[PDB]
Amino acid sequence: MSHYKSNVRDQVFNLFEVFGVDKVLGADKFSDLDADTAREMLTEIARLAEGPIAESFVEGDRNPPVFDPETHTVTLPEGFKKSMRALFDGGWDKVGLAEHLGGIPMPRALQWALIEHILGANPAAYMYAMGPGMSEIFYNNGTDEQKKWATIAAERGWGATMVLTEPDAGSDVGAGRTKAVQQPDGTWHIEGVKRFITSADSDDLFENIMHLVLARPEGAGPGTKGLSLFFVPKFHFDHETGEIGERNGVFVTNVEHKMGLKVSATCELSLGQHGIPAVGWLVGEVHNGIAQMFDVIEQARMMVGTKAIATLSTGYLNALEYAKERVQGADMTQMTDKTAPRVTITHHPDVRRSLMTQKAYAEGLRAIYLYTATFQDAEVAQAVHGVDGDLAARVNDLLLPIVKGFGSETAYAKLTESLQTLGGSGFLQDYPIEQYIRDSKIDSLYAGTTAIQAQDFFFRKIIRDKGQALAYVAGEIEQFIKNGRLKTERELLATALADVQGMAASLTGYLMAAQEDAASIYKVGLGSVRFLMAVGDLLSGWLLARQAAVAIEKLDAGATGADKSFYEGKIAAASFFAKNMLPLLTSTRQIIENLDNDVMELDEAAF
Amino acid sequence: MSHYKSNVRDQVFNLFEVFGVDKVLGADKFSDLDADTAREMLTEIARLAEGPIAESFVEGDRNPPVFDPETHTVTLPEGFKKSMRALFDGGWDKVGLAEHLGGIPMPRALQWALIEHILGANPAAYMYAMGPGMSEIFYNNGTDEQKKWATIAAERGWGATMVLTEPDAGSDVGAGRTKAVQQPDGTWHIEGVKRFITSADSDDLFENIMHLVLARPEGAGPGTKGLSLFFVPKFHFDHETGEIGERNGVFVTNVEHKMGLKVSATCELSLGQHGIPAVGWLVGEVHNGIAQMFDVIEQARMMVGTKAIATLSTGYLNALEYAKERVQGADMTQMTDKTAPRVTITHHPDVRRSLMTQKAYAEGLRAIYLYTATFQDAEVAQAVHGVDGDLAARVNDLLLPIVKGFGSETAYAKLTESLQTLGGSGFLQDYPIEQYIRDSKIDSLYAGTTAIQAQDFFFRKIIRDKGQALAYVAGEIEQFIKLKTERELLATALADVQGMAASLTGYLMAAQEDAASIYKVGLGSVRFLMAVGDLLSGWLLARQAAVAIEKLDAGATGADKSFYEGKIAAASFFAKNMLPLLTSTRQIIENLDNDVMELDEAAF
Ligand SMILES: Cc1cc2nc3c(=O)[nH]c(=O)nc-3n(C[C@H](O)[C@H](O)[C@H](O)COP(=O)(O)OP(=O)(O)OC[C@H]3O[C@@H](n4cnc5c(N)ncnc54)[C@H](O)[C@@H]3O)c2cc1C
Ligand SMILES: Cc1cc2nc3c(=O)[nH]c(=O)nc-3n(C[C@H](O)[C@H](O)[C@H](O)COP(=O)(O)OP(=O)(O)OC[C@H]3O[C@@H](n4cnc5c(N)ncnc54)[C@H](O)[C@@H]3O)c2cc1C
Repeated sequence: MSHYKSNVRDQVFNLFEVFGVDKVLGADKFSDLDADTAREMLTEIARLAEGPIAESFVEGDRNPPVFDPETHTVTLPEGFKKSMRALFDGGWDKVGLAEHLGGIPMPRALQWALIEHILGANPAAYMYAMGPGMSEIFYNNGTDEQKKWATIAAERGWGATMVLTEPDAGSDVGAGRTKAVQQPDGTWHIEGVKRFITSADSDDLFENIMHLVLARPEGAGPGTKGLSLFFVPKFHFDHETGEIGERNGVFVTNVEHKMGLKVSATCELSLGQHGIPAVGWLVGEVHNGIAQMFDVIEQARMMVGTKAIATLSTGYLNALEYAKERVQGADMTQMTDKTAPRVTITHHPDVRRSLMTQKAYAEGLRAIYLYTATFQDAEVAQAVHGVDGDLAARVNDLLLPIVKGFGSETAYAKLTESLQTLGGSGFLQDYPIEQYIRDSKIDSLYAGTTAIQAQDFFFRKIIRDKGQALAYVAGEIEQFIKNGRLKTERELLATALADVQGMAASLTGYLMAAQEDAASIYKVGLGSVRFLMAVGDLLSGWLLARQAAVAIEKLDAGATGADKSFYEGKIAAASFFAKNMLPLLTSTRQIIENLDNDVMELDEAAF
Repeated sequence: MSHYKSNVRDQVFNLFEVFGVDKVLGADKFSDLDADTAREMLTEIARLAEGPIAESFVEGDRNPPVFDPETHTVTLPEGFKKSMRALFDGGWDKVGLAEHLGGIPMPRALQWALIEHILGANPAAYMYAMGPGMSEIFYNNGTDEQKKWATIAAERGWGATMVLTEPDAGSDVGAGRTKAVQQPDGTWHIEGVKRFITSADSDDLFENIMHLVLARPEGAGPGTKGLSLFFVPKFHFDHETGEIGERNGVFVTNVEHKMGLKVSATCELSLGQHGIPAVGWLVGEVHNGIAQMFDVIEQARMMVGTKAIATLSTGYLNALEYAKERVQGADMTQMTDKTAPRVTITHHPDVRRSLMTQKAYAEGLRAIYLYTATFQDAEVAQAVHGVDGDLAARVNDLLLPIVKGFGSETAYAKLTESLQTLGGSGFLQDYPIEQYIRDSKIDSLYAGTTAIQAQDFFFRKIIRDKGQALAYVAGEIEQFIKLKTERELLATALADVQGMAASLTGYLMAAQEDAASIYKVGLGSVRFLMAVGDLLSGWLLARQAAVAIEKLDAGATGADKSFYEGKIAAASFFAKNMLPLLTSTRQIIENLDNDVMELDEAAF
């Protein structure tokens, strides 16, 4: 079914009219890619997403993969594999890949806009297709000889996995017990059982799979510092030609039954447990595991956040299309009259409230991840923001937990409004929104839970950063607030910005107080997620207000037709968000300012 | 054990230590039911729920019902039918049923506490068991001759359905096109196609099904007031002996594929479309359909709210059990130390925040539906609250959309915390939370959407009521206010809710001169309903904490003491972390404008 509804219009609005990413197209790194070609690419992949890729969305959930425990392999439904081949045949598993690996150079902001369509149409299909992007990470961290293997893996389209989690080491990656035994010739034998590994087998989609495995070398120290990263291929291969050889000793031994995202095989992975060594090669031939793996984690966190946002967007557009056609009830101005005309439900206030809530968050979230991506290239950050490379890296690092944590939590919550808009029909599998909800629930968990996002945000991206990136962003919001038709929105933003600054000061204060009373640190934990969500709301309202300022300029200049309607919606979204979402941060600030440890002192038996 | 984790302790605490429902036990209608027996009943049905009822919770979802087009019937999984037999064999489908239909007289507050356990363990099992209760409603509204059939239906345990919805008439009940044609012999032939009918077929669970069908007699008016209610049995039967006769012309034509609650067969139901007439009997031989039907609707709305609350409770207790045993991470006071000992995750602040949020809403919601139920018996309301019958009915009517709307929305939202507590494992079908979420999503839709609940609440239960029930409840909150910090926070919340009510009232009355003003009522209606729910939750938790303080001062020990300590902590947490948000919501409601209504549809 054609469940997927795309929004290239909003993407191009952000990329060119708001952020001006076209400034760098046709110049330096992107010398061979112009704005017209970028638009055509977005339109092409959106068309592919709405057609062949979206067409197996239902099939993958209703006819999910089947595991053969004796072969340690998974069979995927044929319709989904056809969608994968459509993706490969169009070169879309090589989006933004380095030119020397066969890719088309482009800014990250354009790359994630392209990927959004796959994540909206069939997110597991993009996940299976992340191999080449992970081969590039292996390339960047590898020896000269390992770079040769990475080039083969990328050219041949091998799949890949990130292998961290164990039954007793999920959020606490440093507790992992999977071990690496050094061999005389410099290779390693990996031994352990890992859990919840995405794409650990993928039927016959690929020639090979590159497992990137965190493991502790024998006798290494404890914690994350003692971990190393290893290249562990499913098949041994000829390192010069790429010709596939003997099966390596790394076998899927279970596939989980999940709430959603069912077509993505989520696997228990056994290394060196079946009498065959799991041979691994030390990435870069250095012991720097968690640093190397965080290149992979950051990409995964960006993908998950963008996935949540893509899913909410098509959720909203499905609900909108339904509301426009569903006739139910009289206009509320006519409710007493038992003979009044029945109207389409977009006429009802609560439906317009729901739809505008969906719209504002979906479009605010789209702006967030594209804004985040403009700091992922130094050249783009310099051209559009005027910030140097170091600050740009700090700002991207600050925004990733917002994209991931705030994005995942918001999308799942607002999809509830999408389903509600359909009434009783929303509970039916006939419509895609119940699957959107199930497929999206994992986004608050995979690649680090929301709580982990919030702790990374505060401790690493603000405190350890000495507030530099946060002060930059705050300065940009302040400058927008300074400098008629958006006065009330700017006043509401000024209050929200002050609220967030108050929150940051309070949590910082609790951290300082921990010098004297260690228990005071618990208050940082108690408030960390609410703080992360508040910054997300602040950024959403700010970027929506920036969009409204651009929309006002285009309307003043004489926009007509569909363009005019688009711009009018941007003004309404920014105003609605500022008046209905931002004021809550004031109460949240007061709640955070009054946190106490009563709930930490309570006996566990009292719960 | 099973997926289902019950909480009789909290139920008894509410029923006896907080509301004092035991005052009426052993007296008048409840002469034969004492406190000890009520508690034993709760314990016994909780065991039934945790045992045979919960046993098929997974099976019903993984092996869902099948529609057979060769016979126009639905087949149910054997394990679930075994659970249903355990329910009937125990005499539980006659809980709160009138004594003359074979029931055990009891306060409604006890009845719903008992039903909570079935709704938490396998809610579709209660829905299939709603037959006798709907037969009683037929009895009460029926003629003397019909009362005899209703007695047969109840005694034989026939299934029953509520038949309102059509493809173009869901929320708008009055737009239905199903028609009724009177026959020479005084019966009626019903013709129409109805949608989203729960329990429309039930395999071989019952010997008959009573369909209660809204239909428009030919020549009748256009609105809901033009509707009449008809008794339409699946099988004809002997009106004196109950012997089952020929098939009546009412057939299921499909079974919907749903996100959850899969073992409850939700079907399109066609009347008089398969070659033979769907014979119906005018209920009470009077044309008063929507009024008769809302007896059934009120019961359904109480059921849905209690279902949502029951599901959140077992979701919370599953998450708590998991958190107590899951070891992950060092204590936050030892973040820096990578050599530090690993702890169970109840040690982590965000987990305790999550668990206390689940606890406070689950227990606050249980208090709300039990509180609501104390107004559903005149003698209980008199005994425990000192309120006459008329005010009690108005207060119950005021609270029903909160139980349903606030309960359904809150339960689904907070189950998100329950699943989150499990980490990645929460996403697995190996644990029950993911099914709880899917089964719960329907609660905001079935028996009136949240928006319909909010409109009923404001327009019918407050405005048309001239604010009397609301004034009563506000007066009880103000009396408790007059636990110092909690009472101060409750005073702010009460004032916030009163400000909200005044603002929405202004928008409604201003619609006389400016029609579009009414839209601001719709814009704020749901947020107002949820705010009142938060206020009631905070107030009732504070009342529980006040009782808990008294019991602790009197020397409570051991598990009792732990329980009482938890109530104090939940009341304080709720007042400090949930109630203040109502202040921002009031100011938002006070500044509602119609920009979103004036926007071109094309701009969305
Ligand atoms: C599984 C299931 C079980 C059910 N069981 C029963 C049952 O046994 N019998 C039965 O008769 N019904 C049953 N229902 C139907 C249910 O009771 C509701 O009447 C119906 O589901 C809601 O109407 P709809 O589905 O057509 O949605 P719609 O009426 O089309 O509502 C669509 C959207 O519009 C909104 N909307 C509609 N009118 C207004 C308005 N005036 N103001 C504001 N917003 C408005 C709604 O809130 C919703 O967001 C069931 C539903 C399902 C899915
Ligand atoms: C479908 C799926 C796909 C996945 N894909 C991948 C993948 O490809 N590769 C991979 O390596 N991993 C993967 N994971 C694993 C995933 O990253 C972990 O499940 C997740 O990060 C948390 O680990 P856990 O499940 O053990 O939860 P736990 O770590 O046990 O967490 C349980 C709860 O405790 C909380 N908690 C734990 N520690 C703390 C703390 N210090 N402070 C506060 N709260 C805390 C959490 O927030 C959560 O609420 C996947 C998971 C799933 C379910």
